[PDB]
Amino acid sequence: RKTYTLTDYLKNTYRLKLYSLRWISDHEYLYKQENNILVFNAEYGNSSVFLENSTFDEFGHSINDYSISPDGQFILLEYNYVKQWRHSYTASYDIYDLNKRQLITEERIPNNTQWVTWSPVGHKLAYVWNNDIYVKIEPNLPSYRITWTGKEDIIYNGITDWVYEEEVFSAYSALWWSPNGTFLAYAQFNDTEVPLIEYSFYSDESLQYPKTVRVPYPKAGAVNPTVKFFVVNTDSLSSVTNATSIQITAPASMLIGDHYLCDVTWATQERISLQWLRRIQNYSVMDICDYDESSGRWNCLVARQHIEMSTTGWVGRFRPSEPHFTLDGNSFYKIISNEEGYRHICYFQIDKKDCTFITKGTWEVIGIEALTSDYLYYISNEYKGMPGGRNLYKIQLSDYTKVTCLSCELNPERCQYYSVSFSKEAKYYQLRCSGPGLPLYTLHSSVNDKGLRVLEDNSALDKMLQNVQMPSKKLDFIILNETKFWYQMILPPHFDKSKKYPLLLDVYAGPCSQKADTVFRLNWATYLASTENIIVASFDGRGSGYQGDKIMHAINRRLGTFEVEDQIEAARQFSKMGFVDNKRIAIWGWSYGGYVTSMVLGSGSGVFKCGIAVAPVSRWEYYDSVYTERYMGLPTPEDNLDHYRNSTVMSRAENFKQVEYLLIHGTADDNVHFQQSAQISKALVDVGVDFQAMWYTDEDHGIASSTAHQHIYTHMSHFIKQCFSLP
Amino acid sequence: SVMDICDYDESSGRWNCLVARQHIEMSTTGWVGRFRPSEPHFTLDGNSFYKIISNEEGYRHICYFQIDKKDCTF
Ligand SMILES: *[C@@H]1O[C@H](CO)[C@@H](O[C@@H]2O[C@H](CO)[C@@H](O)[C@H](O)[C@H]2NC(C)=O)[C@H](O)[C@H]1NC(C)=O
Ligand SMILES: Cc1ccc(-c2c(CN)c(CC(C)C)nc(C)c2C(=O)O)cc1
Ligand SMILES: *[C@@H]1O[C@H](CO)[C@@H](O)[C@H](O)[C@H]1NC(C)=O
Ligand SMILES: *[C@@H]1O[C@H](CO)[C@@H](O)[C@H](O)[C@H]1NC(C)=O
Repeated sequence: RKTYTLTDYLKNTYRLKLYSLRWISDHEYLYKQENNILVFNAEYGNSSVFLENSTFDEFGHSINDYSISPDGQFILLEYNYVKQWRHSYTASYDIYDLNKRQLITEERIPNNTQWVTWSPVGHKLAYVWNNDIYVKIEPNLPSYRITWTGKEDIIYNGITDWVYEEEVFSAYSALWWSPNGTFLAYAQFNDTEVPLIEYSFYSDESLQYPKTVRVPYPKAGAVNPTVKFFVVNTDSLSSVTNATSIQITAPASMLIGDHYLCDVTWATQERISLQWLRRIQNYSVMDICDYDESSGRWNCLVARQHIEMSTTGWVGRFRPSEPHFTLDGNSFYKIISNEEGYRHICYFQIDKKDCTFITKGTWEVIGIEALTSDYLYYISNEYKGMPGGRNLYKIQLSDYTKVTCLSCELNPERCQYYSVSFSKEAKYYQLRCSGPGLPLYTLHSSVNDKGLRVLEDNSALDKMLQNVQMPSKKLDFIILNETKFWYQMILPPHFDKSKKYPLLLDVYAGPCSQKADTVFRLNWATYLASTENIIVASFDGRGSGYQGDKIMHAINRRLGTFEVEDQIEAARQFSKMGFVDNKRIAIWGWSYGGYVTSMVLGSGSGVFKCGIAVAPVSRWEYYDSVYTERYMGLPTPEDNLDHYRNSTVMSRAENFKQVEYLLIHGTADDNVHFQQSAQISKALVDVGVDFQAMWYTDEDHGIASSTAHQHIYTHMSHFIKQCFSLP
Repeated sequence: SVMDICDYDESSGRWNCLVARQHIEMSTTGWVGRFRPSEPHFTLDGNSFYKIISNEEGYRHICYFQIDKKDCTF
């Protein structure tokens, strides 16, 4: 008799269980059962105790996170967490002798520390504090300071600046240990001439004057951060004579000006691989560098260089692909765009440049997951030719024709979207199944591909969802101009197609995106279908990923065109299916999806009655260089300025007189600046179109505060119900 | 005085003087060169060159430069 309500979504009434584990070796792992930490085994099957909350109760502070040294002699405790950007944050840390569970009382790690990490083996500690790198050889000994040039908002040693964090590395750290822990590679960033985005921060009502936050942030075209790459030998670290870091420079063809470090990957104890991307992101280079023992130097040979370029677009999905190296270091595999657009695994000889593809066909490999001397494990969307499915494939390195799907046939109906987590030498592996059924977590022996045991099956959640009228999920395709274009639909319970349902188009449509897949979700859409009897739909048009460069590069230098068109055509196609109410079709999206929603509302197509845009881009000149330029080029008279000017939502203001528009934006959005939306509202004011608006004081791009998250979704519900005349 | 050595970039069409290949000439007793710095004579493969410069005795002599090293040899 009951439905999945807005409160159910906001108060998490029906929770998805996870089996988040972390491998400590090749035989055992950890799990948070209760909130006491337990060790687990797969070998003989048994699983004993290891830690608890009352090991660190009289501690005082609540632990945000922990981390075991590879050797298992030490545990690092993370508390005083203060979030910064999407990945960056600051924190305070304590180390215990995990053997004795007593805190290392002296030579403690400093407060406000910006990143910390163990070496891959032993118990070496590397942390960054005040933008400088430090090393602690034994947790109780004094640190050795590596760099002395760290300066706030200017020089970043071992950590990323704003744009390398969001766009290049998707991480705060710019530190990379060598496999045995002798060398610490790191990057240094210089934002000296990079302009600041400035915005107000209001804080608690106690703050009498608002604070102005100033972040180095290169918008399209602006001066970018420069970069340097170093390696230092963490064994011969003296105490009387400052550490000397050896610099590895970028190849010549990069230094001609404006480039990025986009990959760092070790090969052996004495071999590291770097990838550089020109600022025009259609040309990338990989340099392989050997440590010269009778020198203390790093040499990168010109012959060893390989080149990834693209004549039809940029290189990569969002970046050049990472290389996985065979144990000797003389060979590596990396996913690249194959001869005819599809992304597949190529086999590389270190010395010569002619690689050779080990997979082919009209599907893409998503990621290379594991490497042994025997086989190679990877994930892809081949099974049943479904771009939005994921399965685990194993390929025989001696015979490339002999491939095996390890996850495909396991639970066909329930499970079409897998991810995997291997043990430290790949003798065991966990399978995450994220849908279409209820997520299922299962442990396997890779030695004989036999399934060991069910870790978590969500039978608790399964139990209560029978008391609830839940929405169904349709995944299918439509043929446009002789091409397969995929869509998904969240359909009300008891869906009957002799009725005319109101339809909300849920859009992102960004370059290389996918909103049509086999993943089970419980979200705002679940509530709209379940309670409000609304169909929620998404569609992957030209520009979306995982279906070949043809489709993805289709909007190169041409944001705001074919991905905007195709969303409109998606609606038409859905209405043409005969179970949609033509007078009640809405469109909504967040971030890039905000931009597209707005362009669609500005397009005058007359299909959409109303729409919601949340933190949208309004014109591409306002957004950060790394992301924007990759798709647009430079906004200069001799490159792509014309299109920059042709693709703003401001220019389309007049057309919003045909729709109901809700524009929402957080005032502390470091990513997509309130500016972008301020320019939208001003344009609409200046042509005289009424619209709803909502700012969120001090919320960033996530609008992720508990109370704000609740507030916005409640607000958007009201808007859609009312637009749809729902009672 | 600073000598730059600049290569042509095929793929862009622009020229690149690598800071690594720059060579500095200077004097702490007078001006540089006889009436100006000396002209370089490159080997056929242009990876090395010869040049008249003042040696540690004040005498001008033919120094042999590689394109990637700071120090030549006389
Ligand atoms: C970061 O880059 C800036 C240039 O953008 C460097 O600043 C220059 O440094 C030199 C040498 O000290 C000065 O003579 C120049 O006047 C500086 N120019 C500017 C614009 O500030 C700075 O040295 C770099 N820092 C590091 C550690 O790489
Ligand atoms: C205008 C705009 C704003 C943000 C993004 C975005 C990006 C890129 N900054 C990335 C980094 C990529 C590596 C996925 N992640 C996410 C989740 C988002 C997003 O919030 O959608 C893309 C466009
Ligand atoms: C961190 O800061 C607090 C408060 O000022 C102080 O009492 C504590 O000793 C500091 N801890 C470290 C690791 O220096
Ligand atoms: C190391 O170099 C720094 C900065 O260049 C200097 O201030 C300091 O004297 C040196 N440190 C030690 C411990 O010798």
